[PDB]
Amino acid sequence: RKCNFLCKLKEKLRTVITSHIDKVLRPQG
Repeated sequence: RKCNFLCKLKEKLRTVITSHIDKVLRPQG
């Protein structure tokens, strides 16, 4: 929660803040 998907919601691959929730498979990658 902060902005939107691919940011701090439905993540992608990064670290913690942008790797927070994710679809479920891979927040940090």
